[PDB]
Amino acid sequence: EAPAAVVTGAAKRIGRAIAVKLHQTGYRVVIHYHNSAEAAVSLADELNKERSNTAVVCQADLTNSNVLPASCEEIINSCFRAFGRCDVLVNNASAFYPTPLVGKTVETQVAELIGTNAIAPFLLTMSFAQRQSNLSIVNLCDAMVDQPCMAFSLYNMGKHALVGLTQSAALELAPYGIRVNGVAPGVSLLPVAMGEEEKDKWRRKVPLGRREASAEQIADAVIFLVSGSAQYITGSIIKVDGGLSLVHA
Amino acid sequence: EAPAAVVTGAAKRIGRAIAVKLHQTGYRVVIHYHNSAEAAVSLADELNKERSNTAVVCQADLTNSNVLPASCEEIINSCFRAFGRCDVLVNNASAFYPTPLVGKTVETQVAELIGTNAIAPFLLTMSFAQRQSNLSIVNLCDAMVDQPCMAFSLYNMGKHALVGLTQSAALELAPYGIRVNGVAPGVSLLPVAMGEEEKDKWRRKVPLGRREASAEQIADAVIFLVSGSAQYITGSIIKVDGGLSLVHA
Amino acid sequence: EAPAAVVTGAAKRIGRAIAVKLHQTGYRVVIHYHNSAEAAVSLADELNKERSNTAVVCQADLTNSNVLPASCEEIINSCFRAFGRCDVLVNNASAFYPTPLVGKTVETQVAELIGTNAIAPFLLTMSFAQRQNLSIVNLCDAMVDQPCMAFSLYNMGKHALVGLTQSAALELAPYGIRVNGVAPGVSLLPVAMGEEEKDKWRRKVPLGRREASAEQIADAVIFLVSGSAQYITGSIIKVDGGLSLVHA
Amino acid sequence: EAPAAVVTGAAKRIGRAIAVKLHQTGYRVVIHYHNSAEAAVSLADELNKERSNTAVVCQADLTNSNVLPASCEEIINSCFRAFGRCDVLVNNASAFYPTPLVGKTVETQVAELIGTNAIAPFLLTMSFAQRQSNLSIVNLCDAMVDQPCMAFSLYNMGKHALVGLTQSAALELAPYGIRVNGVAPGVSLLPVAMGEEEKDKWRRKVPLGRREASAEQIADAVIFLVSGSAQYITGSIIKVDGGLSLVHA
Ligand SMILES: NC(=O)c1ccc[n+]([C@@H]2O[C@H](COP(=O)([O-])OP(=O)(O)OC[C@H]3O[C@@H](n4cnc5c(N)ncnc54)[C@H](OP(=O)(O)O)[C@@H]3O)[C@@H](O)[C@H]2O)c1
Ligand SMILES: NC(=O)c1ccc[n+]([C@@H]2O[C@H](COP(=O)([O-])OP(=O)(O)OC[C@H]3O[C@@H](n4cnc5c(N)ncnc54)[C@H](OP(=O)(O)O)[C@@H]3O)[C@@H](O)[C@H]2O)c1
Ligand SMILES: NC(=O)c1ccc[n+]([C@@H]2O[C@H](COP(=O)([O-])OP(=O)(O)OC[C@H]3O[C@@H](n4cnc5c(N)ncnc54)[C@H](OP(=O)(O)O)[C@@H]3O)[C@@H](O)[C@H]2O)c1
Ligand SMILES: NC(=O)c1ccc[n+]([C@@H]2O[C@H](COP(=O)([O-])OP(=O)(O)OC[C@H]3O[C@@H](n4cnc5c(N)ncnc54)[C@H](OP(=O)(O)O)[C@@H]3O)[C@@H](O)[C@H]2O)c1
Ligand SMILES: Nc1nc2[nH]cnc2c(=S)[nH]1
Ligand SMILES: Nc1nc2[nH]cnc2c(=S)[nH]1
Ligand SMILES: Nc1nc2[nH]cnc2c(=S)[nH]1
Ligand SMILES: Nc1nc2[nH]cnc2c(=S)[nH]1
Repeated sequence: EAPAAVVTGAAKRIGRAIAVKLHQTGYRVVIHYHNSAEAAVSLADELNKERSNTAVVCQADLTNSNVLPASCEEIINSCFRAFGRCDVLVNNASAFYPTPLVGKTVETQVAELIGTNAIAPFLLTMSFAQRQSNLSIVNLCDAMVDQPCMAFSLYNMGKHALVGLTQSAALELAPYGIRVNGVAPGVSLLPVAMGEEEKDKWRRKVPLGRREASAEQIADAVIFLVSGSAQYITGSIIKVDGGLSLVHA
Repeated sequence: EAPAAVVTGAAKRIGRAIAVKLHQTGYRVVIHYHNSAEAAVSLADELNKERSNTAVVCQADLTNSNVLPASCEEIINSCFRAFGRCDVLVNNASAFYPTPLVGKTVETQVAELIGTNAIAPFLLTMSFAQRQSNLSIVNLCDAMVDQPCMAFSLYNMGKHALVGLTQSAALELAPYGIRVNGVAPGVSLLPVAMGEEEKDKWRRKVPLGRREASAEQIADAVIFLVSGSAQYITGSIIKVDGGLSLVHA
Repeated sequence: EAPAAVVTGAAKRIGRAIAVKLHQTGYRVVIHYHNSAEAAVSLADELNKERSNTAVVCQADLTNSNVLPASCEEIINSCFRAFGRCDVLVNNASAFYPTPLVGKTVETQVAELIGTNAIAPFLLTMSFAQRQNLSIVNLCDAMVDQPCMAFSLYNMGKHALVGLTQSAALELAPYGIRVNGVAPGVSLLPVAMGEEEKDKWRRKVPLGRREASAEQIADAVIFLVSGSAQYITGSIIKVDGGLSLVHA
Repeated sequence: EAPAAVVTGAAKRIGRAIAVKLHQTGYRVVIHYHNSAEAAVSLADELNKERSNTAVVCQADLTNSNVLPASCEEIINSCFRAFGRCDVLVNNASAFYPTPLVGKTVETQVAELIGTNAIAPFLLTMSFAQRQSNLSIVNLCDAMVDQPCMAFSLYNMGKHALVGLTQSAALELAPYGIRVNGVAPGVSLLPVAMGEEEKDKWRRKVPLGRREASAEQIADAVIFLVSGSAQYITGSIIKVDGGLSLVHA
């Protein structure tokens, strides 16, 4: 029997690259998505034509609410229903937009930015562990958490909380043989709404090649951490940033 | 006129010591409380005996909810109402209890531990900044954030988010002349519920005198950070832990 | 042709496992040693039996001195003479013993602990870069911010090594040279240590209540030098079973 | 009886401001210097004019060598000889210049940069402890230690080692009642050699005021750490950087 993975926000960009690479390594995959239904089903279709019955999709909003615990439970339940086991969880889904200290209500901004980036990872980790060999969780963090973008306080709060979860969950789930680690991109795939001039500005900041990480490069680090080559690694966060975090103002 | 400070959770323990020390330094103070009305008024009475009309109380639940933004705005407004200005915000209020990965609903535990420790500070910070000299904010963090207590994941996530708020707000509010810093206790006043045996276990681990920090030692670092002696300091977190965070397992 | 790696302190324990795994991946290797000549040679012979003319040894003291820069240049040069290239440097060699604040002279303790852990790595890095998937991997310590009592000079050396990893990552990135670290917590315990003392350390590790094998540390080194790590520089990977997360 | 302090590299700039402020607070001071003999003697004279017999000078090269331990022992001995006690050590002296990886020999550069910034502090700390109230040591570190200047590898190594010393010594000397802490400037007094246009380049990076720290602002943080307001603080490093270390590339 092949092992099974849940990947959150897996329809496009980095989450798709992680899902694809896990599938190429021999995992069966749950492609979680929120709004990108067409891209999700398209991806599932490509993977299933490579190996029959190895990919399913699963829709869920990961905004904080009183029903979020049930949604996260159902995500993990979908992996067990499709494949009979759940070996790996990748917490990739993330809301990302500014929240100036000095449109959506603030309560909605808190719910989305802290829900997607921190509370849903926590609830999915709870559900994953309570349902349970090489078991692991990988959280997508941010290499620039201590050198944050101006006006992104709530996003930064969420990613710092995710670092805390990674460490707290590593410590508490170690007795159960569940490893918990992080992968911290610097600049990888730039925002679609970003103009080429702004993208180039960011690219020229990166010491190693003056270019962003490919989605495959991020996925490589995730694959290492779930592999038997990382069997003693837990509570670690691997920066995949081309040196960006090392560059002063 | 005298500057004014808001201290959250100021009725007892560390928040009380901070309020008293700010008052002794010449601040007028807003003593915020949730459940400890008797104790908040007792402190206010003691401070007003020393200087008439220099201490007022303010009630608010700081749990995350649809009304938390309004409650945070009214805490800040109460300082302006009473004293005509607000120079210092101290984010001290904090829920603290375990939340095992493997009684209150989990959605309530999220609301209290992430609301009090992180979301309320963010909303109080926004309100403080919007309503604006030596302006500063001090957040009460935790020196043991990277070596967390077993089964305290939501608490640890909240304190990590508070570190992120401290840094993000320091950056964004620097152009307004508002400094943002933290004080990180290790073991100070032990939980009232804790047994005397476990209390002594924790005391014995501390390199500097095998004892906990008094509330007044924590308050001393807060006084420094809001003073004219700290006018170039922002985004910094001062550990006050007697070396505890340096001690290996 | 095949790439080439220099591994310092490679005769035994962790450095030996790193050299073996690099060789198994297809690297030719320079096995550096200080005092362990018989172990270094027996490793070289074992590897050459697998593939002819793929392993050589190189003796050098890495203690700080006036001759240290020349010694470090000769180690790098030995890789070029043997194999015509040098793609990977692993800074593994390390002196480790207490230096309380309150029969070696203190100047000798300084020379050995700061030399091996920090100054030699810097000099080897300089020589490596000046001679040019190129990368350097430094062996750090996961417990650098929760140090053993009375190991001030050792801890200083290891912190300096973190600094070198970051500074060199930044400076050599334009030449395509990546610089990273692997940080063990408790791996192979000292040879003389009694099992009852070994057990006090093993019991502290959340993931399996055991120390890392040398092979597990080598696994992280192999990842960092591979094509799967080609955007990774200035990063330090903890391989510690969660030990650094455990409070007093 | 007045306590006594040793300040290394105290003839000029930040070390001088530290010596003056300690003196103003009531300390007798040893003014260590290397080349700046006229400035050291000028400072001792000003301080002695204010309170007789409260300042002496001590010349010493702090480059690494087989005689450095003797030199460090002598600096501490000079304090006991003049004042009969030594309560405070401030490790401020520092070489600072680039050492690119790709007319001083590299041997000399290692000696100077690692000697002054790290080995001399270690040996001074040893002598101080062995010759032994509010005893404490303050190391001058660097807020940019993780975002270093290009081509400053040896300097950066020295400062990283000083962080390690601060933490190791705090742990080991706690049982003797000796506290060990750090103060980490960002941009303070800029290099004398640096041109006006570069200086302006750095000033414009600082979020809080777009200016460098005064020497007196750095000294204020040292004063706090040696005071009775910091009796439970050990192994802590206070950044005094106006937010500089928070700014991304
Ligand atoms: N891209 C970078 O340069 C970079 C840099 C640093 C860190 N990271 C981290 O790496 C990860 C992947 O980055 P990325 O750029 O690929 O991410 P992204 O495109 O910005 O977002 C990934 C997915 O998150 C899902 N999502 C957003 N809001 C949601 C909600 N309320 N409920 C459920 N799902 C929601 C979306 O799914 P749908 O499309 O189906 O709606 C989206 O496709 C993230 O965790 C990110 O923070 C990325
Ligand atoms: N004590 C330590 O050893 C230690 C260690 C590390 C960090 N810290 C940090 O230092 C700060 C003070 O510590 P402490 O021990 O004095 O705190 P505490 O006694 O645990 O809590 C202080 C106050 O927080 C308020 N609070 C709790 N839940 C609230 C809610 N839902 N809404 C509004 N207010 C609420 C309470 O006010 P009412 O009583 O009025 O209800 C309480 O008295 C905290 O931020 C803590 O995390 C303390
Ligand atoms: N073992 C652990 O639990 C652990 C934990 C944290 C970090 N680390 C790090 O991981 C690396 C490997 O650890 P390890 O336990 O395998 O190391 P080790 O056995 O203590 O030493 C490795 C080798 O260092 C060489 N060495 C010592 N002094 C030298 C000198 N003056 N000049 C040149 N070489 C010298 C020795 O070579 P010869 O035998 O040829 O004399 C020795 O075999 C080290 O960097 C260490 O600090 C290990
Ligand atoms: N200035 C900044 O923006 C900044 C930023 C970050 C950190 N810092 C740190 O804060 C501290 C003070 O900074 P600063 O700019 O005032 O320092 P500095 O002027 O560059 O150096 C201070 C003194 O160090 C002494 N020194 C240099 N080489 C020596 C040697 N071989 N032996 C003995 N003493 C030697 C010199 O004494 P003599 O003149 O008597 O020869 C010099 O006056 C330093 O540790 C520095 O690294 C400063
Ligand atoms: N979710 C998300 N997070 C980020 N952090 C830095 N860039 C991003 C993008 S484009 N998306
Ligand atoms: N609010 C709060 N936070 C803490 N962190 C460590 N101990 C505590 C206590 S007793 N209260
Ligand atoms: N060289 C060396 N370094 C270490 N760090 C922790 N343990 C060790 C050992 S046994 N050797
Ligand atoms: N010693 C010394 N150290 C520094 N770090 C940043 N600037 C300096 C200067 S000007 N001198």
